[PDB]
Amino acid sequence: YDWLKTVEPTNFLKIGLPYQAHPLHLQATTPPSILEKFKRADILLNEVKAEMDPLMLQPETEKKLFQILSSIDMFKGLRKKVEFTYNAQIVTNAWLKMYELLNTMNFNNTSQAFCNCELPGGFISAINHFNYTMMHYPTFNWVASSLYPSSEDHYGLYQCNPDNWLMQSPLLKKNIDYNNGDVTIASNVKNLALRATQRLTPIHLYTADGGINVDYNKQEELNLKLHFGQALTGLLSLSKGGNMILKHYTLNHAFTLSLICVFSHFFEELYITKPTSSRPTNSETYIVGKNRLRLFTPKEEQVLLKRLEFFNDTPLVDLSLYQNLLESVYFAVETIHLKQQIEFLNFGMKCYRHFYNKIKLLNDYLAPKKKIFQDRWRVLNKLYVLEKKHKLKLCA
Amino acid sequence: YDWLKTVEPTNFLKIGLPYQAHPLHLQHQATTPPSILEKFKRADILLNEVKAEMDPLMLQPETEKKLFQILSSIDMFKGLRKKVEFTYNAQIVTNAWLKMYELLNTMNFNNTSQAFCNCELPGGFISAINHFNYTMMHYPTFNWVASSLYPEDHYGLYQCNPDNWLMQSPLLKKYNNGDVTIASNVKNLALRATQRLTPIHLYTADGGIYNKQEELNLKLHFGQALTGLLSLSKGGNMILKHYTLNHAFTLSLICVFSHFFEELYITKPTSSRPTNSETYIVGKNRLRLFTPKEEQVLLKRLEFFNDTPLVDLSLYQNLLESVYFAVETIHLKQQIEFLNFGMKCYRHFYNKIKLLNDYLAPKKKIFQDRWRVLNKLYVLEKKHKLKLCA
Ligand SMILES: Nc1ncnc2c1ncn2[C@@H]1O[C@H](CSCC[C@H](N)C(=O)O)[C@@H](O)[C@H]1O
Repeated sequence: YDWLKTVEPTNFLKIGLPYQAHPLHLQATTPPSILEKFKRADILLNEVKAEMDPLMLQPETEKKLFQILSSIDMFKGLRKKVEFTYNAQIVTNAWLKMYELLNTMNFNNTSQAFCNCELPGGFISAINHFNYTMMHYPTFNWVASSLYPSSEDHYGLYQCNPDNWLMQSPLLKKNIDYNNGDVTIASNVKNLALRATQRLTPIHLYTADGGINVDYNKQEELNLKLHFGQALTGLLSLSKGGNMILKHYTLNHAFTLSLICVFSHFFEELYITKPTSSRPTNSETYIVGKNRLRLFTPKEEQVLLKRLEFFNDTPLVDLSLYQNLLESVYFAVETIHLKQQIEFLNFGMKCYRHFYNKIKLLNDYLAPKKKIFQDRWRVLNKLYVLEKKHKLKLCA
Repeated sequence: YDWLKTVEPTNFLKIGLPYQAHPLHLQHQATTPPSILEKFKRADILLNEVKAEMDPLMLQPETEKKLFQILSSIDMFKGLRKKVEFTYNAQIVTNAWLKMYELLNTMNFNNTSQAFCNCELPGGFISAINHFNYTMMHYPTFNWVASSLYPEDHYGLYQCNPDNWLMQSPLLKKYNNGDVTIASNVKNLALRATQRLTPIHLYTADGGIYNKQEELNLKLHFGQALTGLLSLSKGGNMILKHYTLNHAFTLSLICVFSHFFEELYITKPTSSRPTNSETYIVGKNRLRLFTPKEEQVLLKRLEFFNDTPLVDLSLYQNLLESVYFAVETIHLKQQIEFLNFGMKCYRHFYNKIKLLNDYLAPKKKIFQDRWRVLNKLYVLEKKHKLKLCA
């Protein structure tokens, strides 16, 4: 009915965080009152997220819920087009997300990528595709890692490029320095960053796209350690003047807020971002630091690695020293999560309610709206055919 | 905090349903549901979405406690029970008392004097009716029979009136334990009611065992319904407690009701908590009794119970529309707004409970003074008190 066509196209949400003049002290203390706003956001957003619980109780309705949520992905058809028409590889939704990030973030240099938690490899491939067709980089050097458990590389990007991947297979289990890619493990983060700086100087682009897979309303808290080792891997490897793209989620926990406060001292610009192709129904955010200003001191490295090693929830910094910054993160929360995500979660519920058994009919009603959003994406993020000689080597 | 200072009393919600002239045909065969059942499915999905919004607070008992404090803070009638109890010598002033009393004061029953109150313990419904009959109706004597799944009898109303109660203690397993999900007990209860009390002008049923609350209760509410319908005399009235009214069985049962009463309502008394889905189906002026077959078909329906509609729902479009409007008014609009309101109170006051109570106390008194003005109360004389053993 009406609601289905009035859908507004979404914007690349990009919220700058103000630069923090004072030096960094990793020390928590009496939290600033703004933390209360964030907890209200988290309660509210979990409330709206909790609305899909009844649907989760039976695998029948769960399946139909995710069909509906896939039906309101406004960009899925764009992936097939971009592959077929422009020779893009590994055109997952992450490819779209990375390519959109690279166009609108205007990075100074993306010619040397370390992509962490990358397993399929959309980010690498988008970076590759961007660097050749848009940045006209003579060559592209990259390294990647992903969690290789001793228990996936859907496109063969890992196995067809063993030199470019920094974790080790389960055949190297029992090695004293076995690095399975798990960035929740402090020694793996040291080793990964050491290994990257070795195959790659300088590293201009760090990306980290990891997420625990589980319950939906503890998602940020369940990922704090992963996302903290993601960040640490990047801050140990990224060169000065380098750039960082980290996948996050809701940003309401003090720890997350404190880690952003940490990020605030290392980059000249720092954005919380939500590409349009980042599914507005989820809480996923990408934290983007442009122009790394300086590297860790040996003390900062020690402390943060010790935190990752013996992890806990507590703020990394005194959060009341960053009132300005939390106000802008809160704006980002309000824009990305309390406004956009809640509306698109509500819209998704309304789609489930009215179409849970009429999936075909829902995709028929949205198809023109989908094309409008993919058209506008194609206008904003110019695409160019990638030359065979600059494809990635794929084994699948 | 304007959204606290413009809070206004709720209104008695009352949605008339159309009586069906067409002859009742109890269904033998499953049938293709009418498309309006989909809109009831959507109301159920939505109402469960908003209910689900409290799940995250449910997981950790620390925030669970705060949530129930918050829902207590927003219960606008919280102190009314005790005010009613002292001021007017009212008995068993549970919330069921207020609800039945409000029901009696709004629905303008032709007669409330020969009561069968089923699934009734501790006895607020009987008490409200006793209170209303003696202070408001002035019947010479009020005769009533009651039943309830054998105890809990928190006021000794059952212990002290063995003549009036139609279920039996476990020492009589020989037997009717007052479980209205058992067809034989339902028929038996009705017989017992019609023998101990002739005639029966008022039947009430207050039984209830969250996504499936309605569905978990279908059998119970069917038995409730059958017990009344098998014993409610002609011209008599019925008050049935329900919940969400979205399952096709429920709707089909309302359909059955529509053949037997001159008027038929879905109601949400203000003293029924606006945050829960509780409804009261009210039939006024029973026009006819079951035929023998209708009794056999319906009781057999309860004996080997399933979901399937009692009637062809597609022959009740009009009624079904009026029910939807009831669901729209009570559940999708009122109840969802009040749950939302509770969640908004939780977020802003989960740590400021005393403050929220301060904000709402003046409103709580205006709401309660309003209920007292709308449902006038008079002191109940001692010689008309029910006899209580506790
Ligand atoms: N603790 C951990 N350390 C490192 N990688 C992890 C991890 N837990 C999960 N991962 C990996 O992180 C990845 C996140 S999904 C990566 C998506 C990628 N941008 C794309 O091409 O689509 C998964 O492959 C998962 O196996």
